[PDB]
Amino acid sequence: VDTCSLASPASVCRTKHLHLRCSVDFTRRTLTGTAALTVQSQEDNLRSLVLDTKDLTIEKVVINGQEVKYALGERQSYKGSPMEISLPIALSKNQEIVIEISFETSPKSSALQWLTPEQTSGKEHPYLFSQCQAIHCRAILPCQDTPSVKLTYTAEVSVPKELVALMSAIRDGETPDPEDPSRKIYKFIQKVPIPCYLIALVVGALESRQIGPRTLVWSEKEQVEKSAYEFSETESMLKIAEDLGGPYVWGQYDLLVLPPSFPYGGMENPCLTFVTPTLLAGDKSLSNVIAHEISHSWTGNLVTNKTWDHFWLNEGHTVYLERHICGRLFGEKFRHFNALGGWGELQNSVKTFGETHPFTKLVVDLTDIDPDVAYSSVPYEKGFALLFYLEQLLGGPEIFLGFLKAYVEKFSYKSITTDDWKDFLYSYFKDKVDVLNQVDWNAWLYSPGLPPIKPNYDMTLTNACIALSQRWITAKEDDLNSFNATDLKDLSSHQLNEFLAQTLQRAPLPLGHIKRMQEVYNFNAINNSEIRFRWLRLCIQSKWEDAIPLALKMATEQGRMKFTRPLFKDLAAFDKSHDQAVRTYQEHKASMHPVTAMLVGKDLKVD
Ligand SMILES: Nc1nc(-c2ccc(Cc3ccccc3)cc2)c[se]1
Ligand SMILES: [Yb+3]
Ligand SMILES: [Yb+3]
Ligand SMILES: [Yb+3]
Ligand SMILES: [Zn+2]
Repeated sequence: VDTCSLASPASVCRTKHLHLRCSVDFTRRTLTGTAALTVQSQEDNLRSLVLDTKDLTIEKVVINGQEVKYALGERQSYKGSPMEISLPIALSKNQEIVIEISFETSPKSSALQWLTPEQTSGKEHPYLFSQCQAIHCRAILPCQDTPSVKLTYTAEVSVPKELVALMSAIRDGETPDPEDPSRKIYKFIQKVPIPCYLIALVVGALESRQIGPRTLVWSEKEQVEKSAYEFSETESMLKIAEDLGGPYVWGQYDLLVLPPSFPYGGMENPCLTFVTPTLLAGDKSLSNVIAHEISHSWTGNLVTNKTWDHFWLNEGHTVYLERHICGRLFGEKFRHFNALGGWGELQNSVKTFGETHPFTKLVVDLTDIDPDVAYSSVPYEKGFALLFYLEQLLGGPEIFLGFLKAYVEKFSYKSITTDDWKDFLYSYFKDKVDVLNQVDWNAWLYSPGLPPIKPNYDMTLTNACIALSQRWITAKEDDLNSFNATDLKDLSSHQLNEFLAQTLQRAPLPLGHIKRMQEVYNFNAINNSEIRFRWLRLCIQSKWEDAIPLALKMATEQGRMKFTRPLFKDLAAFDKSHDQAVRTYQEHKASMHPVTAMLVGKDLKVD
């Protein structure tokens, strides 16, 4: 059972198909139209069913050409309101009907951000984008909002004719809107069954550039050239991912570069990966995010978590594939470097939450938890750490990659639990069950804190980062003039980032050390979002008042939660910036992504 959904479960009925016909009204900030659900009964004598909704206005429900009775339940906080629908005729098992629901969204839909022209690159046209993961699809349309149900979809979206709509689907044509010659209808088809959290919509002044045989990049015109260069490795990464996972089944692999308020690094919407413009470093150094989103085309989008309690299956296996793509491109020492960095991120999460915190468990119970509040790097890194540990236990990456490809083939088009994964692991590795029974499964899956065993990591690329970090931490005032711009000459951007991450783990440093770092390394000049984020955190935690305007600016000019949340929390914890942090949040709140706004508010204890 999915405790995050109020809808009828998959054991009662299953949505097979959605046909969405809607109009994007920028004056009212509403999506209006019809969701036609093809629903299959899984039981005899089915006479009603329940859908998820959140802040939706329901005009009517039509089955077999007549209006039918429906009722909205009391709202259950972040889960929304259940919508019970009375069927005109009882269904037998496996019988299908089409339920056509006329609805409108709220301007406050947690799924959507509406941008004014002033909030866009071009400043002439407004912009809309969605983000449904985990349980925001119910804030766009009525649905069984649970990843335990997979459906195909078709859509027709009416927008102002000057704008472009795109969806997590194959583009299926465009025509003038016959109801309104000021509007255009864009059509879409998703023929591969997906969980509804993968439904996505953007509407804006978008342009495209081809960057590979199956890849267009989409953005406002101002970002197209930079994006095309940044993500030029995409086709090479797809070919490697196909080698690891089997055939890419989705047709197109397009990229959309969102406005800076996009809350995540990326979102694996099928046929149209959404990415943060904070990837645009100018040197392709943040392209692991593209490898991650590509890998989701197998782990997450083909094999799906049955409930959000099992989200680690999606992210652990995806980080595992991501790091294999980066390892095939840049070498095994690089794969180990990234793996060991992820262990450090896991150490940070466990230290921040506390070692008994339930959000440090690999399998969680989200019954009365807002999934957006639970979100962290734990399922990513504790998930990856379990798979990397099993890789080493079971005979190395070639052997474990055989398991991963077999796993994707076994569970393609299905939704699974941790127990399904573990049973298949045991079946695949039948000749190594003795080894598998050495694993402390209870600790790994269900205990808080750091995992009970740390994998073995190659140190080759990490050594220079630790050595420089240790020189600065152990430095006294009389050692500061020994540091020089030459300290960095043999370090990649990745190694610079890891130097800063190592150093930030020991923050604060003395203010004179941080000022000297700026004097010799000029980190204030670096635009790479990952490096700048860690540098500004180091400066604020080390109480450098000169960094306050830089950190406020980075926290507000983009909205990737990875950066915005810790920067706000650091500025709130520094007495010199505390009031500015709160005031800046209050001033920007109305312009922010609704989920980011909610979480920054909770972080700052500002209601
Ligand atoms: N620690 C652990 N946390 C999880 C965990 C954390 C968040 C979610 C919900 C979610 C997913 C994606 C985007 C937004 C919200 C589910 C599971 C598993 Se183990
Ligand atoms: Yb019957
Ligand atoms: Yb077509
Ligand atoms: Yb078994
Ligand atoms: Zn992911």
